[PDB]
Amino acid sequence: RGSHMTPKDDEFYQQWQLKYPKLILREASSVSEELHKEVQEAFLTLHKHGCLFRDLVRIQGKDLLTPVSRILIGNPGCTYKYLNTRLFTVPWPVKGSNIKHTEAEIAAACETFLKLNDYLQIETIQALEELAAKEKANDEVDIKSRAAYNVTLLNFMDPQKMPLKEEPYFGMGKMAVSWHHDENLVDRSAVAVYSYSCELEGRDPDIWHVGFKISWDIETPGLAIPLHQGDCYFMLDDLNATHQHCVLAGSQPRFSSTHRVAECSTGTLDYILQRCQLALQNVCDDVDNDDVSLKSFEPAVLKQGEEIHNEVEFEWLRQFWFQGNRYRKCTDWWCQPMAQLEALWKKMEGVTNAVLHEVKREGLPVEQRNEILTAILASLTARQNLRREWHARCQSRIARTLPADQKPECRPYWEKDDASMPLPFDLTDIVSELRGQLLEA
Ligand SMILES: O=C(O)CNC(=O)c1nc(Nc2ccc([N+](=O)[O-])cc2)ccc1O
Ligand SMILES: [Zn+2]
Repeated sequence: RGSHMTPKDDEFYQQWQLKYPKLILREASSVSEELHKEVQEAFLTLHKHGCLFRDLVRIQGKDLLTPVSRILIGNPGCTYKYLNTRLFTVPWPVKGSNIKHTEAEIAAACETFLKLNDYLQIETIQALEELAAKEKANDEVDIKSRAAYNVTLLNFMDPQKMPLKEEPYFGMGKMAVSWHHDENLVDRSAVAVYSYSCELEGRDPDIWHVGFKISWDIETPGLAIPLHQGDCYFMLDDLNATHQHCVLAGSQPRFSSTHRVAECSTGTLDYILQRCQLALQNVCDDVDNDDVSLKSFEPAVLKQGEEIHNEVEFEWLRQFWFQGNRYRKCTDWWCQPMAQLEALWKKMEGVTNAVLHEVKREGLPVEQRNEILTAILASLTARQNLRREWHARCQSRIARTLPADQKPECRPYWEKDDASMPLPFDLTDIVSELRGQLLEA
């Protein structure tokens, strides 16, 4: 059968060198006590203020509430999509980007994890330099970029509060997180983790461990790495892609800060605002009224506009409001941006209404009319399916049982009897009519 290796095994060390060499462990001895206290106190400060939340993710089309409470901290305006859920950063005091902040204690913790982020980056760079030197024996711009952590994901779980899955392949026992890869990260980027634990043939069940295995491979024995207070481990160059990792629950609670280079080419506030302004170039912008007039009705421009319409609504507005008043407990940073994004979105609703108005114009030849329909039919259809999915998710039995502050909100939403909106929430009657437009031709 399957098996795993711990420092109690003679083969454990040689197995580490020959099969998991890009995995680096740094014990609490290598971390200053002054930094140790600051980070651990920051963990409990965020826990005391209730800044850690369990997420209502969707996996394989099934609504699941994660056993691990978590929070995202990182650069202002940055996001990390994980398990189809876009987490928004609680900002930390990056250089020349001073924040109005959150509550005073919460701001200290974010600065603290920024300080921890700086230290882990330095260790990662040295580790990557040593890794490259060893390979050379047997560019430097890449090493800095692959260690340039932009966000950290904090997690907390109390095993005593959760009724746990057994590890299925190597008998590693109870799991807090199943085998997986850390996704949505820059290619070959390193991951640094700070483990904060609290207080026989096989691994110790009471001690927290991180598991490791090769992808597609349960014949190679896995590694169970015990984690104590202040232990740090690093997933170097391509370990995260070639190997899977899991978390093995101990007996006591445990915090962890996992620092990542999030891939955010389409996941920043600056990126999405620029996308919104690209869509609104097709609108006469003298005044912000309800008489939306479009500069061009070219199918290519219309298709790009309605795609951006979906991106801001579903990847940003509905993602943000599905988590409810979660960040308001932590920071007010995203309040104005989400108001601005919602304002930009409402104008695009007028654009769509303008596009539908032009389609039904009397002096528009069927040649040009069908062209517009072919350009926007896919975009409007997805907007219909996704609105149904998000509306259903906000009313699922699991969702209705959440705490009031974390209750999902299907925002934006408006009843059919609402005249403040140019278009209704349900588009099926429009979609069916538009589909029949191409059928009659
Ligand atoms: O706590 C520790 O010691 C180690 N932390 C982890 O293992 C850990 N990784 C995660 N990564 C991840 C998973 C799925 C996806 N996705 O897009 O699907 C993206 C990223 C998520 C939660 C986690 O607890
Ligand atoms: Zn992970």
